[PDB]
Amino acid sequence: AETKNFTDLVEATKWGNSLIKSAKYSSKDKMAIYNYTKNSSPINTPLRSANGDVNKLSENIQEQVRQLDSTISKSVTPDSVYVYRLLNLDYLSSITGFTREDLHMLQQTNNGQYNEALVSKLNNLMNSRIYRENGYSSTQLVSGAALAGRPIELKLELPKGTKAAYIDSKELTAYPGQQEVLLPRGTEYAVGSVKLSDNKRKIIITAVVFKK
Repeated sequence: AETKNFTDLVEATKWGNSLIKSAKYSSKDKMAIYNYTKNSSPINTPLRSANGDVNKLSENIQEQVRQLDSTISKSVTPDSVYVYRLLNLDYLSSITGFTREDLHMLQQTNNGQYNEALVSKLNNLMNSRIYRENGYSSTQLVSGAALAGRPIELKLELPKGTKAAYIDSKELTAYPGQQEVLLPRGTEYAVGSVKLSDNKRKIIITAVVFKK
């Protein structure tokens, strides 16, 4: 079936609400998602340190991880869909072969426009590679909704039927209006390409997420 891609806030909300409807969230579900949106670091950092091994976490964080895992599992995407994640350049600081000086030169833009050869290097260094996030992954259906512009847009194709929570409702997120979709911890994506935007003022990394 077709992949969905949203630019209209009203249509993204309509689509997203269909996931919320299907999940039948409990009061605990709501609390877990809201608290995550407020303050993700007490969960994110340990999960990364533990390389995803919940049995290494503190008791309070283990309970929170079992909870958020369960909450997200309550809905799956009803269509294949793209979601977006706007990132600062330090996202690239762990890309093998992309050196600190590459990064330094990258951020030395020409009036906001990025160096095409360096973006070409990035494509050469990231294409066909799988990257994994051991924490949860925060993404949005509408790129830049309620957010300031950033140098990098991670454009992620989610398979139909993969676990995903749409959380842009006022009792679920401390940051309404972002059209946020929350993905399971341990999300993996395989990068297809790294290209410059319209503008050359944005770097777009297009990737495909493995179904979970």
